[PDB]
Amino acid sequence: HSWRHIRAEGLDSSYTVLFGKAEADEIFQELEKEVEYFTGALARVQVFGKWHSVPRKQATYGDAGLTYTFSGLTLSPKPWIPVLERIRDHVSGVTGQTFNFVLINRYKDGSDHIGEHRDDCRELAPGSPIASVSFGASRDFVFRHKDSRGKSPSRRVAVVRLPLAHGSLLMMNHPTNTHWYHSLPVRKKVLAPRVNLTFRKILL
DNA sequence: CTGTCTATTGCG
DNA sequence: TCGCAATAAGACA
Repeated sequence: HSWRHIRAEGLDSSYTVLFGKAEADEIFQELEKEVEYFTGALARVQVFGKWHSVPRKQATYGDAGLTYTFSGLTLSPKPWIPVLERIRDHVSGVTGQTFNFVLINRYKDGSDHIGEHRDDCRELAPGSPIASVSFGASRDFVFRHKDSRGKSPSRRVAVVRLPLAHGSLLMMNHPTNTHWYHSLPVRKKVLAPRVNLTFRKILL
């Protein structure tokens, strides 16, 4: 519980390394063995009026009844499995927060990526934190303020950039997700896979 | 009626 | 290799 605090205007997150190399390797191995990713029609989204396969693999796990929707795609959560419960329980232990849902994004290499968005779901519990736990290759994670994007922005607030390491936890606390977009940009020189888990408190 | 704010490619 | 600008339109609300 030594945390790096990430502060900017309307930005309140914190970052720590939860697990040492050997433990994070074991957890990564088990994630690779056990996680089942969506394919085909459940891996296409619509943005700007055009449909695309997502440039990564995704999976959702959580309590019965929950659903998760973004960009024209609805995902239903698979029942919890031991490796995800273990990570969930550790994260809750260390933060005092609870979660009933996890979105998993796997980036096979640096060309897999995710575009800019806020985690402002309707189904998301108002004011609840999001716990982002990473395994595998380090990848750069980028926060941009809502008012600073476009050719002429309302304001020019500085972008915030963090490398997210193997075994790390990034807590995204209110009001981070009302004011800041985030993304995981392409990093061509990264050749190895990364699995990210974002634990959330969803409304049934 | 008003009026929307979102994955890839094409530059530089 | 990288980050930014440009990118439908109609079914909502």
